[PDB]
Amino acid sequence: DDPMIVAHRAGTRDFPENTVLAITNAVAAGVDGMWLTVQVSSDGVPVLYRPSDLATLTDGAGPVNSKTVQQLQQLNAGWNFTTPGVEGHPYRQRATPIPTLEQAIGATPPDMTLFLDLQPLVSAVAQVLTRTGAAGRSIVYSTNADITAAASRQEGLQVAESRDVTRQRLFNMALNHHCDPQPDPGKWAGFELHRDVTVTEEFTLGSGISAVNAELWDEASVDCFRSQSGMKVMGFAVKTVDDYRLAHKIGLDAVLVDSPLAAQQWRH
Amino acid sequence: DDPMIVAHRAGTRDFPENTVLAITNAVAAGVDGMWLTVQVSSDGVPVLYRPSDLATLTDGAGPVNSKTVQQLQQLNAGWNFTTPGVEGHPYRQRATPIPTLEQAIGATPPDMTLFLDLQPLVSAVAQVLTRTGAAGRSIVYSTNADITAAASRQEGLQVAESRDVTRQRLFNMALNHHCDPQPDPGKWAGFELHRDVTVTEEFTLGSGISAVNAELWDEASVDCFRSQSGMKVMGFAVKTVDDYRLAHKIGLDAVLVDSPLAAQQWRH
Ligand SMILES: [Ca+2]
Ligand SMILES: [Ca+2]
Repeated sequence: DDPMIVAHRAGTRDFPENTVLAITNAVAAGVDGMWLTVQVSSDGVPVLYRPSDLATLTDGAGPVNSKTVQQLQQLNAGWNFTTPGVEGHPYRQRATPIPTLEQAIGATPPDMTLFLDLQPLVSAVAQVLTRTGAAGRSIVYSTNADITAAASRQEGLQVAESRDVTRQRLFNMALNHHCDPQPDPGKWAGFELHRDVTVTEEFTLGSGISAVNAELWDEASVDCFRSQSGMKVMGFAVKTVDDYRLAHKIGLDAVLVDSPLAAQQWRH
Repeated sequence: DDPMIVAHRAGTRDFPENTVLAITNAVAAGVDGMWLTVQVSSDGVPVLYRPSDLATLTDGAGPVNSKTVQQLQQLNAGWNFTTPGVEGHPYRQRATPIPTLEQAIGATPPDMTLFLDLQPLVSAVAQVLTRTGAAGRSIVYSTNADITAAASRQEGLQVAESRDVTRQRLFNMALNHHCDPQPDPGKWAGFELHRDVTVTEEFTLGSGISAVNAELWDEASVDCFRSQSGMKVMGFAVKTVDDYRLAHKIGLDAVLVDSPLAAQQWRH
C-alpha cells in the first residue's frame, strides 16, 4: 500500500505553517496525518508555533512563553509567508493567527492522527489531550530525549521513540548491520531520508572528521525496526517524487511532506 | 587468491615491535609485507619507534628526537615486552635495541614491500630510501594529511592515499552508496575492519551524538576503491580468523596482523 501522507507543520509550503487555515486546507488535500509544532503561552495554554522567536513568522517579537494566549492569538502567523514567484506577503492583509492546540485539534477530523512536536509544556499538552479526548489519536515527538522521557511520565500519552534511540539503531544498521538496540514495540520512529552528519574517529593525538550525507532508510533498516515489533516508521523531509518512490518501495508507514498539494499528485 | 600478510610493527604480538629481531622472525614466518613505525633522532637519522615517549617500550625516557641515534641504539626496545601467561620481561636480559630504518631495510629481502608509518622526518626518510634504493618497494603511510602531503612533495617517494580521503570514501559508500571521491589511481589505502566512531547531527539548538562501531570494508566498498583504478586496499587490525575470512571473501589486497605466527595458520 501507500505510505501515510503527513502534513509537516500543517503543510508549510502551501499555507502559513501551524495555522488553522493550513490545517483545514491540508485535510481537504487528503492527508492521513497532521504534524504540528507546539509551545506554551506564559499562562499555560499550548499553542502552535515552531520558531524560537515570534518575529520569525509573526508581527510580534519574543519567545512564545513571554506572552499570554490572548496576546499570542492577536499575532498574525502569516506575516512572513511568501508564495514562490509571487511578490509580497499575501497574508499580511488576510491574517492567519496563532491557534491554540485545542483549536487545532478541533480543526481536524476524528480519524486523523496528530503528531505533536514539542515543563510546563509537557503537562499543559497532556491536560489538553486528556480534556479533549484526543490523547488516543496523538503521538508526542521531540528531538530531545528529556522531553520524550517527560512525556512518557504523563498518564495516557502516546510517545514516539526518542530520537537518540532511533538514530542509534539506524546508524548501527548502516555501519555494522546489527539491529541494536532491539525494536521498541508499538512505537513510532522517524528520521530524514537524507541527513548531513559528521563522523569522528579519535587517534593517540588528534582526531579525524568526515562530513557525510546519510541515507539511513532502506529495506534492511525498515525490516529491523518493524519485524515482529509493531513499530511504525516515518520518513522526514520527503520533498521529491524520488523521495516518495524510495519511501513507497521500502514500505515506510508515513512520509512527512511540506506540500500536501504536491503529495496529492503522488497518489494518482 | 589470499590477501598479503603484513606484519604490523614487525609483528608486535610475537616479538618486541619495531626491532630487527621481530623483522627477521616475521620474514621467517612467511609474511608478504613489513609495516614499520618511523621517527627521527635529534641528529637526523630515521629509527623505528612507535610511541611518543621512549619510556613506553625502552629503558630510556623522552621523545625520540631528544636523543642522538647513538643514544637511541643503546636503548633496549624489548624492556617492557611480555609473553602472555609467562611472567617477567624476557628481553630485559636479551636486549632488542632500537634499530635505524636503514638497518631495518637491510634486514628485509629485496622483494618485500615496506609500509612506513610516519619536517625533518619526511626528508630524512626520503634520503634513506633514495640512498638505499628501497624507495621502489616502500609505501609511506600516515593518519595525518599534512604528513601525506609532505611525503608527496619528495621526489621518488610512493605515498599511500591520505586517511582523510580513504575515510571519506568509505563513509560515503556505507552511508549513501556513492563512490565519492573517485578512486586515486594506483594508490594504497587502508582502514580498520572495525572502528569506533562518533556520529553527530546538528539541530537548531544543540546536537545529537551516537557512538557506533563501523565495519566499512565489504564487497561494494572494495569494488568502489579498486575497479578500473589499480588501487590496493589493506584491512587494519586483522586479529581473528573471522577477520581473515572477511578480508579473504571480499578480496582485500592485504591484512595487517600483530602475529605473523598466528597468521601462518590461516594459509594452511
Ligand atoms: Ca487515523
Ligand atoms: Ca613484494
